[PDB]
Amino acid sequence: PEGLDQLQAQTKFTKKELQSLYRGFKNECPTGLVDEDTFKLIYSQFFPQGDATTYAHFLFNAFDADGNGAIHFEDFVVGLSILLRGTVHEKLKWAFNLYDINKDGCITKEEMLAIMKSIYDMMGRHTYPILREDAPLEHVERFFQKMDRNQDGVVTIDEFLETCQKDENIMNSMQLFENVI
Ligand SMILES: [Ca+2]
Ligand SMILES: [Ca+2]
Repeated sequence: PEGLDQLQAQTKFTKKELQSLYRGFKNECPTGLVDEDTFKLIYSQFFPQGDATTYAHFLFNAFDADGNGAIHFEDFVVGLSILLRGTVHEKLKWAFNLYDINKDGCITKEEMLAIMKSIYDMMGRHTYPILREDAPLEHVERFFQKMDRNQDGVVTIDEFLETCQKDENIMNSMQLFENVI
């Protein structure tokens, strides 16, 4: 059908790259539509060992567009644009949205604690001797003390930006750590 050329018109890509991203979605999910459950199967294939189950759910929230639980290849191609054609700013927004799934739109050292636990349970790598054992607290503590501050108590995209912007190497490290995920 003309569902192809049409999608291309919306997205900002060439009929070539468009037909490419489409095939990938058809090769990784020759079913038609995608669902939360599937999203898990995807991250599972690229990361079988470990958990990734909790973080997988959070990932879904990142995608989608004010819709229900059923997604498609479109919203997926668009995201690709955010990652492909997107500077650190757009990324900061995408990463910030991930660190949040509950109501409201603010962050807190609490929600951050649960996030660290998820990544901690996912860390299935630990070969070779290692001294440091575990301490997901000191980290979330320095991050909140460095960013969180205003009376609002909770960190918002603003407070977040104010930090990641006037940052020196803090949020920069976060990106390096997120690069793996
Ligand atoms: Ca929140
Ligand atoms: Ca705050």
